[PDB]
Amino acid sequence: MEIIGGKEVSPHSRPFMASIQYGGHHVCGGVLIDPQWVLTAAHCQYRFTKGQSPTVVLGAHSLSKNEASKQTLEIKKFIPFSRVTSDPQSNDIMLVKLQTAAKLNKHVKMLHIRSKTSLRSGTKCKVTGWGATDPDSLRPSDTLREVTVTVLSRKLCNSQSYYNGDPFITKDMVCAGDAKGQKDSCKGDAGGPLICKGVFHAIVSGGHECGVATKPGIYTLLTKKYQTWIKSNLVPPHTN
Repeated sequence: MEIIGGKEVSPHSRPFMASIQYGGHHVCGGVLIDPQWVLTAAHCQYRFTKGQSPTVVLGAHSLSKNEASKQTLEIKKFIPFSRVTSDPQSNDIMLVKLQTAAKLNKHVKMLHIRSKTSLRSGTKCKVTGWGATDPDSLRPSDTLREVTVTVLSRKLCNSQSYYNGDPFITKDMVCAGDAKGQKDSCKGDAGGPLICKGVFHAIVSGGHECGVATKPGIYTLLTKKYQTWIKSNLVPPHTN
């Protein structure tokens, strides 16, 4: 009856997944949405380093083991929703610009951004990424896993019982967790996607404690606000 957690997915069943890495170490999730662009949380950009070669890993299942599918590209420029510095609070959404477009095979595909589709609370969604299962684990998950979640209601998520206004869940964010209203995925899950009913809806917002009742996960919703932003960077490109 009790006991419940995530499960490791079928190797390379999420061809769009990407690992953001500093010095070869995974720090966040991301979603390839165009040959030379990754979408991830902005929290995921370590600012206290001019070094630590930032790299993106695609077509991977195991963060450790070698793989005929893996592709390591280099970040050309981080495009965060904030300008230079600004307020490193809300708007936890970022665009990673790669040095070269990535080879597209069956283990490495793109995921499309949501459009007209909306997201009602109560929906069963799935989070994908490399987040550890031990609240104390100092290392992320080796294999790529997946957890099921339920979109909580803002009214209930903004209650005194939950975040109670701090952070306040605006119209662009969304909550999700188990019946205990808590977050499953732990270390290294930030940046991953929130796919519901087969539609890429949001981005896992980083910087939140895992395993605490009434403290669900926050997600950045791909609202018109960010579609616009996305479209401008990716369109127009640099062809001409």
